[PDB]
Amino acid sequence: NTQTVLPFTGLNTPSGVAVDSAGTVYVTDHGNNRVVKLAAGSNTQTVLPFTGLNTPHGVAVDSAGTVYVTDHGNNRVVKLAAGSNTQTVLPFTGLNTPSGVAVDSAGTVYVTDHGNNRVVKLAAGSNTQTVLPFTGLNTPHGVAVDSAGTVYVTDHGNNRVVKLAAGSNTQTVLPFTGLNTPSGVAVDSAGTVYVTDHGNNRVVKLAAGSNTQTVLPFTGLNTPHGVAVDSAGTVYVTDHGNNRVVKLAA
Ligand SMILES: [Zn+2]
Ligand SMILES: [Zn+2]
Ligand SMILES: [Zn+2]
Ligand SMILES: [Zn+2]
Ligand SMILES: [Zn+2]
Repeated sequence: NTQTVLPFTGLNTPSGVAVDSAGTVYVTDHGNNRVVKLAAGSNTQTVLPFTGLNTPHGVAVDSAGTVYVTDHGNNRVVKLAAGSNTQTVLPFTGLNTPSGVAVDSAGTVYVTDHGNNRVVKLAAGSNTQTVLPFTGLNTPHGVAVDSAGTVYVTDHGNNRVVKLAAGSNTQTVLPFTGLNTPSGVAVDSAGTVYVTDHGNNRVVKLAAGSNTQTVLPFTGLNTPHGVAVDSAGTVYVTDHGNNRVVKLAA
């Protein structure tokens, strides 16, 4: 229940955040064009060996430790395997300012194509990307995917979070209320969905199937951007406006 600013150093507008299965926190550093990681309990960040990023936004990490980053300004998505020093460009096409990124258990990569009002996915090893059947989006921002392959997207212009069930492709608006420009989104191991309410300076959680949302006890947030949740329920938020990454111990 305790809130602590993590010992990242030299951050310039942290944006995206992810946590891997070990509790390591990965953060995109907008102004610095870099991605930094901090193991649980470590006080020493590591700068990942990406190169040539232009305002990196979203970050995701798969169960193998491979790191995926949206290169917002260069309209591309890059990845870095664990321990590797050389980034690979993913064969997405036609992107315009990709923002959020997520990866499922099969290595399929989901990207919110901000400027094109669409969400696209790309299986590992494939040369054809698939536009997902979301409807009525007015600029998607954050994306997350759960074990069922269900995809969650924050819809900037409609102040809502939408769910796409795998298979039936039924789109459902999650019953959040009072959102003001939802941005980041995450889903924990229980299926609970977390959203950064960018305009209201708060983080909100909603169990699937519930009409009770819970404001998480973060304090003094200024345009919170990214959110991630680890297996123990610890929530990490990038406080874009305050240049910090905040942890809330479960
Ligand atoms: Zn940003
Ligand atoms: Zn963007
Ligand atoms: Zn946005
Ligand atoms: Zn922001
Ligand atoms: Zn974002």
